Amino acid sequence: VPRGSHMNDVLVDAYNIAKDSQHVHGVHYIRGRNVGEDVHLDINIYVDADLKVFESDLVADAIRRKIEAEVDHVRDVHVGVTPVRI
Amino acid sequence: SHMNDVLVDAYNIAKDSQHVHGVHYIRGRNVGEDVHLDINIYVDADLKVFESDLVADAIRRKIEAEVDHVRDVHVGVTPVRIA
Ligand SMILES: [Zn+2]
Ligand SMILES: [Zn+2]
Ligand SMILES: [Zn+2]
Repeated sequence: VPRGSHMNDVLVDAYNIAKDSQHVHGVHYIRGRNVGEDVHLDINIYVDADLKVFESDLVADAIRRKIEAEVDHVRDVHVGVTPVRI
Repeated sequence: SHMNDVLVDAYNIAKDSQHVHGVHYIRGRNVGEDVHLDINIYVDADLKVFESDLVADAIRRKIEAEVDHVRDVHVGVTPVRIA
């Protein structure tokens, strides 16, 4: 039965990294699953529908790298992308 | 306030409720300026369904009552079994 000692830390720090990043029009959803004393994180961000895929790959990747690097007790991070029409 | 406020307050309500052995997961979807909240709690596998309904329901009522900017709070349950 997973110890979620850090759910609150992780969710808040991740959300703040994501919401404020380049070309993110908002966070669609965020999910935290407890795994050991660490957290499995799924985040979905809104981006412009007209953005080209290579740049949305970079946008999502930069957020994954940054969360992984900056937020403790995160065993893994998936960053999905939902197109919005602006 | 939206996501961060709501997620933390809900998690703390849920995690500390009496027949909850831990929080399995928590999900927040942004809907307007409010949050759609899905939260799954670990309970004992041998708890009878009517009581786990009450446990989950009390958490839903409490979050809804105490935590602002929350649309639909769904509280699921995953059985844990020591033995
Ligand atoms: Zn995932
Ligand atoms: Zn739901
Ligand atoms: Zn509202």
